[PDB]
Amino acid sequence: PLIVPYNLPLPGGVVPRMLITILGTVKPNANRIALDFQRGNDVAFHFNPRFNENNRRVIVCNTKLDNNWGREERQSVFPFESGKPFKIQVLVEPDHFKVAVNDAHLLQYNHRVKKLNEISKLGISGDIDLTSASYTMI
Amino acid sequence: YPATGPYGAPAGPLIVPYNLPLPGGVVPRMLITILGTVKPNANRIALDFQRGNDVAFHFNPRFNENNRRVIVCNTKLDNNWGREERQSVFPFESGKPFKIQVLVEPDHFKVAVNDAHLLQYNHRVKKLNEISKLGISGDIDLTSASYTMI
Amino acid sequence: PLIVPYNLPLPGGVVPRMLITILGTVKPNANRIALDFQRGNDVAFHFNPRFNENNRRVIVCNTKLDNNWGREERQSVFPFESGKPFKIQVLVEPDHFKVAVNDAHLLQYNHRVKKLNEISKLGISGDIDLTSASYTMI
Amino acid sequence: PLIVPYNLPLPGGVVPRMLITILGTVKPNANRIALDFQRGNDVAFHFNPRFNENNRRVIVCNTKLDNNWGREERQSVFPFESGKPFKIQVLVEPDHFKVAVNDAHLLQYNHRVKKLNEISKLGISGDIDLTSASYTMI
Ligand SMILES: OC[C@H]1O[C@@H](O[C@H]2[C@H](O)[C@@H](O)[C@H](O)O[C@@H]2CO)[C@H](O)[C@@H](O)[C@H]1O
Ligand SMILES: OC[C@H]1O[C@@H](O[C@H]2[C@H](O)[C@@H](O)[C@H](O)O[C@@H]2CO)[C@H](O)[C@@H](O)[C@H]1O
Ligand SMILES: OC[C@H]1O[C@@H](O[C@H]2[C@H](O)[C@@H](O)[C@H](O)O[C@@H]2CO)[C@H](O)[C@@H](O)[C@H]1O
Ligand SMILES: OC[C@H]1O[C@@H](O[C@H]2[C@H](O)[C@@H](O)[C@H](O)O[C@@H]2CO)[C@H](O)[C@@H](O)[C@H]1O
Repeated sequence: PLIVPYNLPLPGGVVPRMLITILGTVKPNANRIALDFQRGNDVAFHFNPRFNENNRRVIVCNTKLDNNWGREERQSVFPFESGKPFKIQVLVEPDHFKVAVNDAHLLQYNHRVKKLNEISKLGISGDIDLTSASYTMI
Repeated sequence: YPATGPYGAPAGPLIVPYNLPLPGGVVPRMLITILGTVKPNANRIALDFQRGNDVAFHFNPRFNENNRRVIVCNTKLDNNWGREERQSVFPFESGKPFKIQVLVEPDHFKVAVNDAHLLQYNHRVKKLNEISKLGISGDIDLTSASYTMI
Repeated sequence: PLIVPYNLPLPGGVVPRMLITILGTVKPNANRIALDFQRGNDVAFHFNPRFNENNRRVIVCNTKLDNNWGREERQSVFPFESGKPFKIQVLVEPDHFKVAVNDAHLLQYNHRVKKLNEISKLGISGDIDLTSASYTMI
Repeated sequence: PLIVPYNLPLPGGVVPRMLITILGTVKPNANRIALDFQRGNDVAFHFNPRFNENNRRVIVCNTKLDNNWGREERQSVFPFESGKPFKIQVLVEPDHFKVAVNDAHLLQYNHRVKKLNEISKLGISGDIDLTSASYTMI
């Protein structure tokens, strides 16, 4: 399959109506998953499901500017399950990313990095086996 | 030691940690003067210029960060510290008087220590008028703390 | 009166069966409150109700060793209301602190700083007017 | 060549007298390089040269425990150049990791993670073209 950590090129950027689809299986005893949309020295959009933060599951979203993480956005909705298949979809709008897991709307993160066109890679890491990493331009 | 009376809210003594009120906030050509003595065995000193829930300008002499002396400047937007600015020139010395001056300019804060210029810090918080207070903490005995326009 | 931020001295430390009681009033439009149990250059126990993190109220607890915050322990129970009087009680046990607000038990925080006898100072700050800070030894 | 980010498996963990060698070339217009010795959910040893942090080059070393970085150790000795090859070496000792660049000793980093045998993985990342990554005992 695809090896983790995995890089999905997005040369010529993210653009509105774009749909990133990530399919795979969560490992057993999973601790974490991360999607990292990168722009140059920054991480425009960090989607980080955490399977155990003091015995809560939480999704944390944020932006890294060079070495500094910004304001954390925390969500408790968490459809992943150890040892189970998943589908993560990221829809790009003008003002925000929208994220769905297992065909159901989960969250939105407003853009902090504005130059969408410069977002050139998606890092996919953590305790997953990856089956596919692809995107749709509608 | 708290001074009550008819001239305003109860006032804290000149003992660390201390808030120096800045009514009107800050404006260019403002000059803050701070006099005191560094305690023996100082670990740290800090100046914290505050606006609402942010620290617009944090000036933080550290006397041992892994056996180096370093001044760290930064900004805190409510719970988040941003890009650190580190400098190595460190005039302070344990058990020694000092004078810190902060001149406000439109582009930046200039900081001078013992009559000689030390560093510049560009404004990340732009609404200078909103900067309400100045925190002064750490391992210093404090002697005076005041502002005047120039 | 008591001026905020206030230092309550605990010379000779914190000791099992000790119960700290802080009375006061939350200011209008409060943003934050903080209790900081200090030890030399460390904060052995920071208890930090925040009135707005991304439109949630959360109590954040942690320990600061010199310049580093450790693992956050987050709790969403939050009895404080803007403009209303409060009571914070902190009971010291051999293995943890217990915290209760307005007579309702809130949480436990396990000691990370083990030398309880060196915890000299309790800092009380944020958007409050303070009426009394005292403790009982039982 | 090999593709960044990359995990060098360290089967049977690290153990004194292990010598890890990494060859590559710094990219033009570098910003960062990172070595991440991993144990479960932690980074035992992060070695992070930075080509421009407020117009200063610096190497930051640290340990990550779940989501928390501890105390930073900053060194200003920096032997890397944009476009230039390099040979990074890491010698494991009982008390610390010793690091050499282009066969000249650079720094030490005391162990914070003590169970060396659980350090299962070394992560290589940043603005480089990784040629090889291998180890051997000495
Ligand atoms: O300590 C290794 C770690 O540092 C993080 O950046 C730090 C930075 O060095 C410090 O100056 C700043 O104030 O705090 C940052 C957040 O911990 C990097 O983000 C991380 O990638 C590591 O390199
Ligand atoms: O953990 C106590 C500590 O939190 C700091 O803010 C954190 C914040 O909770 C976290 O979500 C963010 O990503 O990291 C921040 C920097 O550590 C507060 O700034 C500090 O005052 C304490 O309250
Ligand atoms: O940036 C000023 C701010 O620094 C915090 O400490 C930093 C420290 O300088 C850095 O090396 C480490 O990697 O991250 C720490 C936590 O953000 C202090 O805790 C805080 O008091 C301020 O001084
Ligand atoms: O926010 C994304 C960023 O979080 C870092 O972890 C935070 C942690 O969530 C917070 O509770 C604590 O106070 O500060 C940590 C350091 O910023 C992760 O380490 C990083 O990997 C990202 O996931």
